[PDB]
Amino acid sequence: PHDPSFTPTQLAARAAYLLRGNDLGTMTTAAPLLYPHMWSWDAAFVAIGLAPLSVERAVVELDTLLSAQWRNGMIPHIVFANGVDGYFPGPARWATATLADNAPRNRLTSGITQPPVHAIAVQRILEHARTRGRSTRAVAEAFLDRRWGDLMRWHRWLAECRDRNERGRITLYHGWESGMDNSPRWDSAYANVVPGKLPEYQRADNVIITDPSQRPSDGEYDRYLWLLEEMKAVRYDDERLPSVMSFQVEDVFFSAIFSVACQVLAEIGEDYKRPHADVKDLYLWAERFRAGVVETTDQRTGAARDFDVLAEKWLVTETAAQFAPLLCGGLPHDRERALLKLLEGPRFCGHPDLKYGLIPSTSPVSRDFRPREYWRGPVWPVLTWLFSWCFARRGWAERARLLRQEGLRQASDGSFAEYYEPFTGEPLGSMQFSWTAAAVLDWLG
Amino acid sequence: PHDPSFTPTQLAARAAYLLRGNDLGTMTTAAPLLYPHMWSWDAAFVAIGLAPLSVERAVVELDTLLSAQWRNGMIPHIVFANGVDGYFPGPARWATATLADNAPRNRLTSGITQPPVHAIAVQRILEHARTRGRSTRAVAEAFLDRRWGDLMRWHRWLAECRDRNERGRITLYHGWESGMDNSPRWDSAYANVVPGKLPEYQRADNVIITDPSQRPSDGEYDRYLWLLEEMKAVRYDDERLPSVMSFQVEDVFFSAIFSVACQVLAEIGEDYKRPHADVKDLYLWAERFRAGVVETTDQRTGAARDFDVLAEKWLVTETAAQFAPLLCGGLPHDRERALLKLLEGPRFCGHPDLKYGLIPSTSPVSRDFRPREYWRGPVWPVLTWLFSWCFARRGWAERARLLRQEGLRQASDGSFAEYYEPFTGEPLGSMQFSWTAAAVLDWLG
Amino acid sequence: PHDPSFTPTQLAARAAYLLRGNDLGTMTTAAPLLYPHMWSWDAAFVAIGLAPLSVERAVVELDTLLSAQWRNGMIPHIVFANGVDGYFPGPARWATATLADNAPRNRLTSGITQPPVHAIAVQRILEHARTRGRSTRAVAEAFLDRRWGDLMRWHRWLAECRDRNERGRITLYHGWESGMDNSPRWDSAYANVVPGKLPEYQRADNVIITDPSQRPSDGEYDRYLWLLEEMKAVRYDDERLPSVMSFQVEDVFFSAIFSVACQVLAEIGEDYKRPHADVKDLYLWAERFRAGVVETTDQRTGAARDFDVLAEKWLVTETAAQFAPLLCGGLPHDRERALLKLLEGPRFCGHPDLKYGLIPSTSPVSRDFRPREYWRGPVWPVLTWLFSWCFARRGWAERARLLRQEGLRQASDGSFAEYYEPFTGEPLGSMQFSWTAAAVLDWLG
Amino acid sequence: PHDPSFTPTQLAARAAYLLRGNDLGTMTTAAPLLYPHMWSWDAAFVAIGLAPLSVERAVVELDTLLSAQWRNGMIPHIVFANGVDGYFPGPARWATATLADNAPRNRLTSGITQPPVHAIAVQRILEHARTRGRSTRAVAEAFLDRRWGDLMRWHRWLAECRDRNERGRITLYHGWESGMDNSPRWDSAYANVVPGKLPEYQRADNVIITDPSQRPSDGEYDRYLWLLEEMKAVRYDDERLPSVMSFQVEDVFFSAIFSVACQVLAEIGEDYKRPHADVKDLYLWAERFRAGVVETTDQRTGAARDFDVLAEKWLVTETAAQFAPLLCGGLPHDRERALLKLLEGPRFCGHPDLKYGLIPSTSPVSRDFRPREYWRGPVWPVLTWLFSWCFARRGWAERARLLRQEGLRQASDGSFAEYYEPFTGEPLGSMQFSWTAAAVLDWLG
Repeated sequence: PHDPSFTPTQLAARAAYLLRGNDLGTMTTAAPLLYPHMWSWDAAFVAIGLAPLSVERAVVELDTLLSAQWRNGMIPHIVFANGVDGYFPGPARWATATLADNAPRNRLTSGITQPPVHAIAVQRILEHARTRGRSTRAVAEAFLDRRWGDLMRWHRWLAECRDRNERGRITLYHGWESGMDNSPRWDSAYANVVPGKLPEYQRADNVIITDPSQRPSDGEYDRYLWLLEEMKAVRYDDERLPSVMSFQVEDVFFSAIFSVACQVLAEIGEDYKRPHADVKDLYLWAERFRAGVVETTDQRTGAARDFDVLAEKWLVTETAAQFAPLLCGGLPHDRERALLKLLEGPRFCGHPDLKYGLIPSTSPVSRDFRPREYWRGPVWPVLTWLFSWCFARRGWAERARLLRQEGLRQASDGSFAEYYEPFTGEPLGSMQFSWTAAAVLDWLG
Repeated sequence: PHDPSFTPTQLAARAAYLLRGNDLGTMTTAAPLLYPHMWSWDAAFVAIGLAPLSVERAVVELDTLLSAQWRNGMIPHIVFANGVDGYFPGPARWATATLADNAPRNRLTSGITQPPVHAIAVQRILEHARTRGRSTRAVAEAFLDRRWGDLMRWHRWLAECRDRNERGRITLYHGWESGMDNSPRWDSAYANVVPGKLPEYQRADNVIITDPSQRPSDGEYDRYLWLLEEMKAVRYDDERLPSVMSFQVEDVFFSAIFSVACQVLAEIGEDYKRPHADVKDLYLWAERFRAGVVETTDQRTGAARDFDVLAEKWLVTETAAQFAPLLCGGLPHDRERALLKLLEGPRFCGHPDLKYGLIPSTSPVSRDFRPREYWRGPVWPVLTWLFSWCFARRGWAERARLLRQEGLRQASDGSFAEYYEPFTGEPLGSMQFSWTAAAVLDWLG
Repeated sequence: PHDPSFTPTQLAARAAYLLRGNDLGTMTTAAPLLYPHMWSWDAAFVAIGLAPLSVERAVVELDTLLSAQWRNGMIPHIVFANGVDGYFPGPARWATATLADNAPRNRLTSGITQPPVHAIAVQRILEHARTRGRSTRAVAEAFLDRRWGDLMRWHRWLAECRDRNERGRITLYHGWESGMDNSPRWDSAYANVVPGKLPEYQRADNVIITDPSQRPSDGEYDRYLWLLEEMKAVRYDDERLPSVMSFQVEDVFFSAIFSVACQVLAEIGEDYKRPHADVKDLYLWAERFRAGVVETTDQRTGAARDFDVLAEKWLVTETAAQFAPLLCGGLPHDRERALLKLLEGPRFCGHPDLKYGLIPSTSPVSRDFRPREYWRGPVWPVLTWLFSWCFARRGWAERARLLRQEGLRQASDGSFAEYYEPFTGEPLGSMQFSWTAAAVLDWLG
Repeated sequence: PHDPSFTPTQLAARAAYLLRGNDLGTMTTAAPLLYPHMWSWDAAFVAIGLAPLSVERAVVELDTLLSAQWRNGMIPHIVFANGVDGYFPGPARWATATLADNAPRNRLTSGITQPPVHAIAVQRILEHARTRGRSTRAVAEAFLDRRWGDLMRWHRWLAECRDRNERGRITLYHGWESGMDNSPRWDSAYANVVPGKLPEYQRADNVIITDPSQRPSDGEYDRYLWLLEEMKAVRYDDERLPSVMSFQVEDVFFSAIFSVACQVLAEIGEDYKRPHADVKDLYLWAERFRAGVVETTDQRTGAARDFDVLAEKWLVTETAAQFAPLLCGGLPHDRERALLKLLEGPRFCGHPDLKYGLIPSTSPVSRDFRPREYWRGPVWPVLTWLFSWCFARRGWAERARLLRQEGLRQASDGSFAEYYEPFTGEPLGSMQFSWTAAAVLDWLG
């Protein structure tokens, strides 16, 4: 053609057609072949993408995910669909069914967690539900009665078992838990992970995604799998992990999300007359983690830093996670204006060569930047959506609209890619990525 | 709410979400519970609804339908999905696998046909394909190489076995073959069908659709099932049906569709360098049936009449089938202007009480009109789409746009109903009707 | 016939067509016949309306208004179009040309003021300009250079001459300064306005709007025109009005708008490197007037109260001005929930008879309510846009969107009415109202 | 920066803003500076542009034009705005006021004609009026009553005084009458135009458009202005022009437009019960001019040829005027397929360097092609709209839609240019061109 792009109605139709095609029945895979199981924070966004189409089916997505919740509250980052292959590491390597005392009985799950965006999904379902009338409000509200206690247990587990010293920051024991697997953020902590006798394995992800420049390297995967052996050797016991894991970092992006989530959950809890003590705790957590995020920021730029617990040192990198405090609030006026100038300037959204005015995962002027390699440079619709929605919540209506408009424009070819090359716009990663389709549907409300 | 309607992007998304949810794998049911199998002219419209979403999946819908084609060319009106129940009459009553010499080996089908809209689906797939670039044009074009000969056999069977005297009109042996089961069109022919020893049966359609005023009556169903016994007793042999069937009528609406279809197939055949003899025959048929439709029309109003072969009399009724000549062309200038005035006036689209300016299936001032009862009055999106698309083909751009706009407005509540009450807009029939969702997607291109 | 509403592009086109049709060259009349001159806060919304069409002409609109600013900083509420009559009271009745020491010389203006929404217009122009490229950005930055000093003198005149005791609320000397001429808010205050020898006059407004139920009474105009005589007798001198004016009320809605306008101007001042002393003054007024608004609020509902300076009494009425604190923030979390609940509940937006989910000027359950009568009941697009824009600034993205979407639906008949009957939707006041067209252009984008 | 294009509602608003900005009161200038008067076929498109905005003002536009009609029926191609200069040749140079027996008295006009697109404007007004209700319908029906006799005298003057031998083609006495002033179509004819003692002059057009590559040469203007002297020497007398004019060509594009215009007027005449004798005349001219167009056509491609009356020779050029028969129909099926194939192929719309799938005025492979130079290459929104509307009338719904969609994409930069560089998209000619704005308003609806 002369134009290979789609109209907004065509695009919304194709996006809904992808989400239904990735539906197994009660769960939606993050991707048809690359990720043929339910991932934790993908399921939350799939629920957002489904809320315009069927509030009852979006409630089901979350229902299915909470039924995989561990006995201590942890929401695992993968719920394995029964009998599916083609993804490594599968439940055999995790062995949580055998080893994890808190693992659920009805499901096969991984042994690590992922950021708590689930409250954001609940509010979007609620907002759609209130525009659809009496029968549909009842479905969302019944969900709240079924799962409020389980949402609380999820937030309580993060606040108490992953913030053991009440520092207002979430501790991670695997890079995978950040959702940003190979981010330059973790390079200096992964450098101190020394794999021992690691059992033989073959990769699956790079049989599907065959370009080596779009996925993590083989050395990187050996370390991801070694941390798994460490957790296994201790039967996934929370009390014992701090003493054995050779990867312990406080994730500032994860912490900022949790702050926002607690605040969102707190407001839902007020709107629907939930136990006062739960609401007060949620507000408590929301402020502790807001303050924890702010304690990491550079005094001049506002840029948030992660923290290496084993090294006892701030990790200074130039990735989009520096902008964590923009999501949760709490910076002094002057510092937040400096942080926004960093975001809008030539190190990020204002880099002269970007095809779209979107946020690259790593700054193109960082020595660590790689235009194609997963989290080392590419632009992700997941970050566009999250930043856009959080900005609207801060009251930055025009900034949020600009992100939403550039995201829709990048997505308008219908690739629904996992991520995009920052300079050429080339769709990279998995195509048919549920999460990208869900961003599009939410942006086209 | 204050407004229970959807935006165009929301509506297109919901429509695509319905079509994918009604997908069994290779076939799409006409409706989730009411019609849990593939119907012949529904599959053609589903292919149109799918062409914006996936040209390859729309090709598959047609591929699946032609694989059910009989050995003489007849496309049957139902392809039964294997192991499905909840629809009567199912393959056990038809018994075509046992009795029909021309029945296909790989499928269970009914023993009657349905209007040949399939060429229209092929052109829409082609038009979408040419806007999507080189790989997707190849998929549509390979379809044409696979199935051109089977499309020809389909049109050839209608022209030769259902127009045995070359009168330019299609003969039907069941009301179901018209697609308008209980239309007042057939009342005076059904009155001369006298059921004999008809084996016991229970209805399914009215266990699903429980309001008696939306479906045909019990007396009506006994006659539909009796004609089935007549066809069975003669093993569905084309040569023997004229001598035994107690229902034989020439369908003018069906004939007009066939004329249009031949013309559309002829033009495709020219564009893609198909055998010259096939194209010349298609143009031949297109003009024979155009002329056959025109031979039925009232000299003053242009209204087309059906013909009772057994009675040897014109059937004069006031339903939307009178407007058949508007679809295929061929009327003298003055007669077509009179036919359009009938369509736009108070007997149809201009009736003062219509909620939308759409075409009711039966004129609200006919003695036969029933606002709720299937084809005896309700407004159907299927007719809106067909009339709208045929009008655009005649060059009546503004008329086609007005139909398309009123149809989109009626559909904007998201019911995707089979048909709508003409006065209140109440959604009737099956909800989640594939065909209504496909009209919406095509209208929102 | 079936649906007298316009598509979004038809509506946007008709809105722009209206705004250009009300342009006299360098000023835009607020309405073709009823208000055939430039009104102050109307002109700010016209500028907002023009920013998507022409940044240059939107700057011109503000430049024209600021060229009429008084020498002490006041922006007068009417700038009269040269040689234009048909509005009363016209320049001859105000006599500011001959009496007022501070009046401008190139221009004929009124002698009172109106809410400082101008900072919001400037912000929207700048946001539009930033999306349009370098030439267009230069135009808006040059406007800032030309007018920043004038915008300051405007805010400083309000902060020092209308808040003479640093109470953080703006004192009005005329109901007209509030923009809600006949609101129930002022009835207690007006009843203590006893006119003496008031020079004869004939109204012009009810010659154009002849329905008496849509305009203020003859008795009300007598008090409006008498307040002019009191200011005239003292030559519009600021120092003397507190001694002679029979009408002195602190306006909490005006005050909240000023709080927001100061914060908006202060942030503009920071992004474009205006003098630090000005930015500091602007932040200090933002906070004082936020606090001054909150100090009026009802301890159970959070509803803001106006104050009668002469009687030293709080004015307790049931109008849209109660929601002032939602615009500028500042309420404790719990009272703000209560206030939103009053907004959304059965006394305002959730009232069961309302055609649209919009804010009535006066509550429909108030003894003071009148569905047709100006600010005593009707729904104003004016209020919708302001609340929608301010809610988005608060971070209430979904609330802002529901207001915007109901506004567009009420406007979709293309009447562009000054105000609308809350129960029936009937358009009231002047048609072709510039402000309504501007709101639509801004919402549609 | 990243994307200088406008959304559909922003674009529709800017188009309406432009059209109102070019309104002088009762006439709309074709462009602000370049064409500061009313041009005949421009004014018909402006009327089309205004019908969605105000049926009343669109009627006024046509009424103003028809008030300048000559006494023999000719509609002159320029109606001069009183006291306006800056265009040459102005009223003083034409001298129709003093020389022309048939010129109007209330008005100053040119002395030549232009294509009869007026019937199409009338049709679009009527279609808009029918959707707007009774008051608006009355306005358009009253226009018909007022002007039907004038529209007839217009078509009759063309049919009898410009087709003096009933050949079914319109004779032009000036290239300007064709609306394609410097098209290669006329170069052979112009080379036999030898000017004598031609009174001195200074061009105005290239003072506004100073780039010489976008306008006709000084040599061409000398021939244009000399043809004026030849008509002046004979006082614009129709009977005498055939004897004295050095330029006499039958214009096949003009003729096809007339064929369509007659058919459109004849159908208007039937729907509104105009005199049967007029309707009959209109149908008879529709057919004669259809046949006269077809008689010129190339036997292999179907391409229409203009005819040089003086030299008795067919003019064979490679311009968009070759596709005249597609507008009015009439070609045998096989030659029309060939003609569409030439339109869609590599010499016109399918040329590989074209930025948009639009029709260049001259084929890019022609020796005559010039990408910047007026009608010698550039793409005209004028042509797009006319072909798109006529294709839809032919029943070519998808072809019409692809033209419309490429037109909108080229217009989406908001330049509203007179014509566009075919390879780069650069806007050329006058910006703010009324006709371009009108096309956009009509396409967007």
